[PDB]
Amino acid sequence: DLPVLLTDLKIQYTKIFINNEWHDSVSGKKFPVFNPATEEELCQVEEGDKEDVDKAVKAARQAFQIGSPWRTMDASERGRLLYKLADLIERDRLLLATMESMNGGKLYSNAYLSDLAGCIKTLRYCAGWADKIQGRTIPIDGNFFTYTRHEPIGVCGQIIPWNFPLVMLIWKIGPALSCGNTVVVKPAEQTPLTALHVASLIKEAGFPPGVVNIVPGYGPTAGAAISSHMDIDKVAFTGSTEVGKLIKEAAGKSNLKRVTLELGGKSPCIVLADADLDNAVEFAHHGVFYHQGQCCIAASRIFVEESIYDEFVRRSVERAKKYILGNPLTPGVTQGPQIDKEQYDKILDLIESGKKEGAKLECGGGPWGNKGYFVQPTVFSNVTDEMRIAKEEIFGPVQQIMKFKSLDDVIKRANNTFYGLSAGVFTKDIDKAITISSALQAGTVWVNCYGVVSAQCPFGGFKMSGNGRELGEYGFHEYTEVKTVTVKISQKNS
Amino acid sequence: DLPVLLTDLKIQYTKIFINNEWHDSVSGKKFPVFNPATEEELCQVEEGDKEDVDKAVKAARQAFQIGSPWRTMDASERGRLLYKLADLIERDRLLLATMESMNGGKLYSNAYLSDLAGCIKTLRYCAGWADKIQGRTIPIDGNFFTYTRHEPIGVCGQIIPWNFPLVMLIWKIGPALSCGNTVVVKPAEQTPLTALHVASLIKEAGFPPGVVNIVPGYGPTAGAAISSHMDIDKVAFTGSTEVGKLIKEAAGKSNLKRVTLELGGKSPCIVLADADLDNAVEFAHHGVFYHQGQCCIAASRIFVEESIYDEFVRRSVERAKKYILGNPLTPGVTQGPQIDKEQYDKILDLIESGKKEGAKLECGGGPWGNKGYFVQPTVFSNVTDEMRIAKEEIFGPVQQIMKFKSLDDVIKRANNTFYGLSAGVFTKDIDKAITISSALQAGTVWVNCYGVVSAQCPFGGFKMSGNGRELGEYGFHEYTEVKTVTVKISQKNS
Amino acid sequence: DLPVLLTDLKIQYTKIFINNEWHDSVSGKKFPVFNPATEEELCQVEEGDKEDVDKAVKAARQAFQIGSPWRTMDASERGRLLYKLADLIERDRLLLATMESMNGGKLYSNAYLSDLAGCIKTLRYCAGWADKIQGRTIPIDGNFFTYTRHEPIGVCGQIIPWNFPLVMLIWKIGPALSCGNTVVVKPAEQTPLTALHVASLIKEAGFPPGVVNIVPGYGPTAGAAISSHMDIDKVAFTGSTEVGKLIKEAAGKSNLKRVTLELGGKSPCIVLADADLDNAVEFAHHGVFYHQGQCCIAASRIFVEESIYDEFVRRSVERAKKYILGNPLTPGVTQGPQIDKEQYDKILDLIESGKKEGAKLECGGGPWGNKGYFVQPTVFSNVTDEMRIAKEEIFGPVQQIMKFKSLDDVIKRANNTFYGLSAGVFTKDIDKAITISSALQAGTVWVNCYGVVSAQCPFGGFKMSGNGRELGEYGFHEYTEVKTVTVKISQKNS
Amino acid sequence: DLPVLLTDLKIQYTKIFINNEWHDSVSGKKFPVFNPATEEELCQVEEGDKEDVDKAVKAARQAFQIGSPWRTMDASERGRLLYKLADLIERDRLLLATMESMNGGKLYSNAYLSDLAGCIKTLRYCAGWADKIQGRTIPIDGNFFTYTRHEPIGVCGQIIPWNFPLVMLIWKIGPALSCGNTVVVKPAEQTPLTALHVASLIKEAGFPPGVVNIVPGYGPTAGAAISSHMDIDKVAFTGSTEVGKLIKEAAGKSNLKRVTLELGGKSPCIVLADADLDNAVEFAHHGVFYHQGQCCIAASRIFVEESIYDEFVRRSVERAKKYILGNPLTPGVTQGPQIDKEQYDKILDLIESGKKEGAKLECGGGPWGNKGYFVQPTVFSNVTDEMRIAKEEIFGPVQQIMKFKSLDDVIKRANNTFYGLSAGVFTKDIDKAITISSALQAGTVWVNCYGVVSAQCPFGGFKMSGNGRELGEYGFHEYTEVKTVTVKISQKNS
Ligand SMILES: CC(C)CCn1c(CN2CCN(C(=O)c3ccco3)CC2)nc2c1c(=O)n(C)c(=O)n2C
Ligand SMILES: CC(C)CCn1c(CN2CCN(C(=O)c3ccco3)CC2)nc2c1c(=O)n(C)c(=O)n2C
Ligand SMILES: [Cl-]
Ligand SMILES: [Cl-]
Ligand SMILES: [Cl-]
Ligand SMILES: [Cl-]
Ligand SMILES: [Yb+3]
Ligand SMILES: [Yb+3]
Ligand SMILES: [Yb+3]
Ligand SMILES: [Yb+3]
Repeated sequence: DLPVLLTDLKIQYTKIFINNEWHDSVSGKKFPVFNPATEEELCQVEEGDKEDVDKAVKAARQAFQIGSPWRTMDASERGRLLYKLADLIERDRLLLATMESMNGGKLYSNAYLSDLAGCIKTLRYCAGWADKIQGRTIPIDGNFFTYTRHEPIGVCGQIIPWNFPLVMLIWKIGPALSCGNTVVVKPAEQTPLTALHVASLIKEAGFPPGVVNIVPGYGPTAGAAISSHMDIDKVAFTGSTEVGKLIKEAAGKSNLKRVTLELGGKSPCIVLADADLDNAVEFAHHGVFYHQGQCCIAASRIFVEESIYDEFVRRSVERAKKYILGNPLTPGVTQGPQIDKEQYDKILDLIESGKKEGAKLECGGGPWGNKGYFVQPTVFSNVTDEMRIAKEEIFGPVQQIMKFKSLDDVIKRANNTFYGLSAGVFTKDIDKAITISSALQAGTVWVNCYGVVSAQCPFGGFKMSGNGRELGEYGFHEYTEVKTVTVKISQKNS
Repeated sequence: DLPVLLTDLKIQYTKIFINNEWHDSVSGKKFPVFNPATEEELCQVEEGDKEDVDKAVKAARQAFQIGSPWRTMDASERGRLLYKLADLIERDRLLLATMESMNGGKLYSNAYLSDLAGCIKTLRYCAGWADKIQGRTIPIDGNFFTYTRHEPIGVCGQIIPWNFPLVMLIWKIGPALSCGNTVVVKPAEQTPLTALHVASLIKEAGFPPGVVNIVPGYGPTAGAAISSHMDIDKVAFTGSTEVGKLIKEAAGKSNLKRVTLELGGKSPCIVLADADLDNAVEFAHHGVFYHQGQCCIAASRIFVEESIYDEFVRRSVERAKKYILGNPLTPGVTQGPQIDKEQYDKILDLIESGKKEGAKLECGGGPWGNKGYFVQPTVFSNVTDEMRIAKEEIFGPVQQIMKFKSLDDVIKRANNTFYGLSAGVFTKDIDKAITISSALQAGTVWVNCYGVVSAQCPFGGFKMSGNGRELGEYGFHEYTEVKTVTVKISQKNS
Repeated sequence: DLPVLLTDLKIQYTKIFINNEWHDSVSGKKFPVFNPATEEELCQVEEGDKEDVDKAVKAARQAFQIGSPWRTMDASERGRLLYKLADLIERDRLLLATMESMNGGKLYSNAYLSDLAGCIKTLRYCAGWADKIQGRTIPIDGNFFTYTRHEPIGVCGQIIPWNFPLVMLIWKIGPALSCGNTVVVKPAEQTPLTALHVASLIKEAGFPPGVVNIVPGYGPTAGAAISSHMDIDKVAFTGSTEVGKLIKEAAGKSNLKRVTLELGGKSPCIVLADADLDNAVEFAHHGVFYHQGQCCIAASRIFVEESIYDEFVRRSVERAKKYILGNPLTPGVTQGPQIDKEQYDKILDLIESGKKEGAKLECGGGPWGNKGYFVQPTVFSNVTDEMRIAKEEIFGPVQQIMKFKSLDDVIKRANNTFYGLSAGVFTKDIDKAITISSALQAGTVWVNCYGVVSAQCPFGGFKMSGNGRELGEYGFHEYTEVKTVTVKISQKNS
Repeated sequence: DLPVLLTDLKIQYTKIFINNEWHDSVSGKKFPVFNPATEEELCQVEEGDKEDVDKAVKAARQAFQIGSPWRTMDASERGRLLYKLADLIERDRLLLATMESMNGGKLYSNAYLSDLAGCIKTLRYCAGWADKIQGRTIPIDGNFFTYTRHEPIGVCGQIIPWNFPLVMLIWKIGPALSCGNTVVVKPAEQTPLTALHVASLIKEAGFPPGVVNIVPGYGPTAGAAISSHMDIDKVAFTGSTEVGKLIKEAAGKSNLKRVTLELGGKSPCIVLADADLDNAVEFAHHGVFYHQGQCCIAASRIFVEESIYDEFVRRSVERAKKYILGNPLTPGVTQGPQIDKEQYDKILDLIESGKKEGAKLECGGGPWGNKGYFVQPTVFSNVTDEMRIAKEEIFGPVQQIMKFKSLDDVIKRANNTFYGLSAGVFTKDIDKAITISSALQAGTVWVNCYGVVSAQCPFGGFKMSGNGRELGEYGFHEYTEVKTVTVKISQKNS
């Protein structure tokens, strides 16, 4: 069931959110927000800069002080606030999904049925952890009582990408708040709108002021201010590996703040000859084409065993030729635009390298339409490992299909990348499923599926695809700081 | 009981250790190793550089390959090798403690009774974790079987300080090996000798070649090579906050390798009027003067409530006037030298600032002897928060004593530092013990004691005193990399 | 704020609840339910027997079958159903608290502000665990992949006491359902009504049929049927140690079903001379008099150091003389009736032993009123360890106060009982707080408080006060069954 | 490599072991110990009774008192003692394996290579847990500091079976001692000798007196004394389900002591048509015939899909016809005797039911030899579910092979038993491996293997095959007792 909003969307929240109030930029400057399907301006939003980040950090620091409402409230009450926030997002599901679709160029069916469902489910999952974050009592040598506190770290700077604005906002704030941190959030310059609406709901849910602060603005200004700030305890960032490197450097040069990064991928799939072929084709297809290819985990290198390679390519091409391009709000449309010009240019440049370096173009290969940042869904076969399209994250609707004969060799090829976010293995062989998944240098490995992500599972990269994990039990670790307390006693007993 | 070595120590192991063999430097260069008590040369050791680090990383990468002996052996067998290594260190306890004392300027009683005991106990603790590192099975949404593997990360670069060469070597290699990593270790240029002897014992214990590689050499050459290497997965470093910042930057600029840091401190103690005064004096004393003040956790700011301040200072000064300076090998000697000239100069410069900025010198305040890097044990009272001796890590035998009247204010003062490694609270009040320890921004808080460190407890800094934790259950986390494996199934059941 | 119900309570749900429908007893028999404040009949309820338990177990077995809705639904959806049930209980808070007060003789303020709040909070806590119950992946010796599943056990028989009917219903069903079990619940014969209303809400919330089945009836018939049933996997029981012994025997003689028991106490407090005296008096007072003394954790032996004993007794007696006895529904009334005649008789018999064995009666000592099972709040001083009132659980408003001079001796006296549910320690001494609490043989030890119970903490007895723990992370263990799965693989890697 | 003892075994330790000394029985009575291969008397051992169990419990209670050496020593030192004990068992490996083989009728190769290796490995595993048993710090509602202690339970009665005397002794004492309990051990009347030798090694290793006490004697006397004792906190028992029921009853009737049970099985294997047939035959074969069938996990019902059934039976019969019966000490002998006359009679009676109820005898079916309790290895095909040999644990070298066509039906048949210890699934289908193993009601499920048991994995039964788990992380839970300590504080902070 796909219900829709019955009135035109009106944009209300366009200002900086600090201490549960709306602020103009210190500059007085604003910046435009565009719709990528029409190239039209949707509205202007206050442009946050270093001066505004400083106000937000001061607010978050004050909300984190010992004795404050956020520090002293029961853990179970932090959980309650998060479950309330999920209920409010559920209440505003139609408007949020519309806004997400309109600002982000995201298919409305996916926005409503997947992104919003995921936001709500993830918030509810995180809410359940709040009063279940525990330290330890430890049988130390000598006559001492030793325990640990898993405290919140403090003020967390969180830089959110444009590809999944609402989902990634919640993946960041859910665990951070559950653990008792305060946050300064910088949504993507392309997509600040849904975050600002969520801020209105944070205020409505009853979070104490300064617990969540949202500063829309640009990467090289507001993002750099966050990453270099002397009083931000931790920075979380999702986006390009290139910017990830700058964040990690700036944290080092400033105040040695903790850093977690979810970055690019060039994720491989390995399709063995014994695989359920149709299942592999469909998952690998969705794996690379989901959200116009604008996913870190895009299955952007598909290695298929020689004997089923031709059949795999044929079936893949026929699936890729079935899309309907257009405005992501219109029912039945199955491919929206890319987010902006830079991304659009990068994709087209990479598609040209595939042609020029001698990959076989099966379909697509150019732009589409008179308006919007649309790229035809593109398939390349006979791709080799040295090609630009085999090495660089495209972040567009561009599928690479390669052949292999040797399993030893294809695992090396799969692993022969600085990336390491995810991988897929398609086989009916139990031993191969376990041994291949163990040998792949990737944070998540799917077996006979692809792109299955849930709140209960930790998610993150090996190698240059990231540092740390988000979600699951393990993800909550990087939002706590462990303190050991050791007390002298006259005599200990087991 | 303090037994001693019956024959003069002969130095045997002076070369680079790669793939369980001894190598000359690619350069052919060597560097001198000095005794800090005599200023005499002990021997020459092969100088490792980028070229030699590259050989060690290649060896560690090869030992980490899927299907290798170190990857395929039972976890319990990794544990067995570590327990064997502890037995061998126990066997060579007299020679190791002598070597440590002679190279490191460390009191032999402490070297033998504390450092060596700690090495052996920590190795045994780590050995027990090897087959107890477990992932999870997770009740993910949808029809899937999801589990996690807590894999080793891979090749870990480990840069060891000069203050506790053997203890810190084991704090690094114990957990890394227990978890199944391979290591490239760079001992301090001042103190490579005990590490090279341990390398001989790693070979004897039966570790596969390339699992542990030890490259003596300099920070700006070998250390920088490690931190900037494109095929090192993780770097662990203990030392100055200043160098810590360079490590974190270089990791960012190179390959986004994981980084854990244990850095400086300016650790405070808070002594309430109701404290057991003698107990507080003794622990705070040892807290700052241990190993000639060359401890990250030095209790280098002691805040004492006004009404007991004078009595605290008097009792502290009388304890500090009881040392016997000399060669750390001679029985009854209770203070050895500082490690080298740079450290010696820094300490003397800081002692001069205390005098010039108007702190009250109670005892000490200058050098001692005609040879060696000896500093008189020094006490300053009436220290204020703006003084250099109150802000900068001295890393020398220099005690600062300050007064307070307000508990609110003194916690702010205690926390008013970029450091955050440890703290001490001395009180008989249950509520104060719990509330003060919660409010202090420090990784370890001791109550009615100080400097109590054990293998069972996680250890590390808040703020610029470090990133991550070592030892305990929690410390083992930063030597694993979590992989999620998600398998499509027809139907799941709880 | 104490809001109240605006219309007279009408009783609606009086039948057996199996497969989400209302059933008459197979017998056609019914039994009366009384109000203990008036001795008046409130209604008749269907009397369940072995024949009816058999129907409920068949329903629970069927709902637990592989492939069923309850087995196949997402863990997060079990959580959702539990959070929905808490919302519904919150919606019906006024009627449930009134019903609880009227049927259970429980003060309405406590029923509304404590019991109902606790039900809702505990359900919400349990809901959060549902998708966080995880097994392990284990580095077994040899070439195998080994993981564990923490499965639900299956059909759980749950026998609920009359003292906290709603709270204990939720303490039982919350964790059992969160873990994925199905349940057959036998509320106390005295207090079936609130459970049957909750059953109506389980149906409304959308739980699949047969997941929760509620069979009102008698202990020796329905309770014995549960404990002896050949197809019930686990029995949970809270009540007398005497009946606890019969349950454990019957489980042994039948099908070796798992057993957890929360039984009686004779919980001691130790009040040191340095204690905050007023704080100790108030907590020890509420500790023994809460809900007319009808709490397993009643602080029924208070040991006070000689020098403050007289002052403690005086202050205790003055607090005990301030109650207003009456109908628990009338505002300002501060003591309701005992639950029934058997309990009333037992209490009066025990009070008579105190007088006859030579305890000093400070106040109370007899019945009150012309209707209802009221006992005057009673205090005895100079109680000695051999007295019946010092050995037997009274389960009434009867406080015992004893003196001690030796701490060694008083810990022995405190521990010298077959019971072991809880204990209290009142002192300002950190060392004493830690060492005494370690030495006491009791499941929960309170320091400078008493009777503090929360969903986040495991709760249960040492010795004959119980087997197992409820609530907290640890309590969820006894509602799972661990299955190890070990898979042969060609080669394992760490 | 199978080394052997170079001198005849002399029996030395034949007395009751209490407080690290050797005691005669209070009665002065002794009982004979026989060799099952020759039926000859090996020696006489002191017969312990209730009077002797009382002495052992008093010793264990005293060793468990607060302030005792076992309670106050560092957890790491409990670990050290256990690793020392493993080294001593390793030192005495030849004599222990010989003694085990001679007393227990166990093949010497297995005794030496499996049983002794398993004892040593399990002890070492347990030693590693000692200082890694941790409680929690918990974010309770309200202004409180709450932590838990995972204390030892206290005096644990441990009743050891005759089939794996040394392995099961260590499976019991390893975890119990690691957790800090004291034990009263009752080895099997048939096989007390290896336990008494281990007791000599417990004394030599330096365990404090009263920590381990060993009382040889009979089940209905010494075993019943243990199970009914008013001051034993916990009883662990491995043996028949029948006696398991008596233990659980007696615990209920006496002092509600905690009970863990590992009991019989009638463990099924399911062999799908797509299985590696030879691998399935070999594992199922060893699965049922290991140690003369005297294993709780015996694969005593093998269900094979119709199309491969005949081939499975043929290959099974040819493997079963290859044994060499004789004295378990002679090299090349591959089947020893059954333990005693009762077991021998039960096996022969059951083999007769198979013949008489119409199972097809493929080989064996009678006794062997002029001395010893030898049974010919026996195979029955065309077994049906109602046959005695399909329902009753034989505990002898008797293999049952059944056919199936329907997977739904065979899972029901597999589960249609009151037992539930283990199961095996043989298939090449990933989905079937996961779904079948989830659906089987068994504590351990092997996939493409059988009988793989390791220290790292929890082990125990569903249903009437047991209560609780041994070994792994999870097994350590049933040797601790959780105490919650909740401390009033002025203000809590996260
Ligand atoms: C990691 C991101 C980039 C994943 C974006 N994405 C999604 C939709 N997601 C967003 C919402 N998210 C949740 O928060 C959640 C919590 C509980 C259940 O879901 C689930 C994943 N579906 C996908 C993909 C995808 O990136 N690829 C490649 C695919 O193939 N499919 C099918
Ligand atoms: C953190 C380092 C710099 C601590 C160096 N240090 C030591 C001796 N240590 C080295 C060996 N170490 C262990 O590995 C261990 C494992 C199990 C038991 O001990 C224990 C701590 N004792 C100290 C101090 C110290 O730095 N300060 C300030 C003190 O006051 N005391 C008493
Ligand atoms: Cl911890
Ligand atoms: Cl995990
Ligand atoms: Cl487990
Ligand atoms: Cl716990
Ligand atoms: Yb254009
Ligand atoms: Yb000099
Ligand atoms: Yb009456
Ligand atoms: Yb015979």
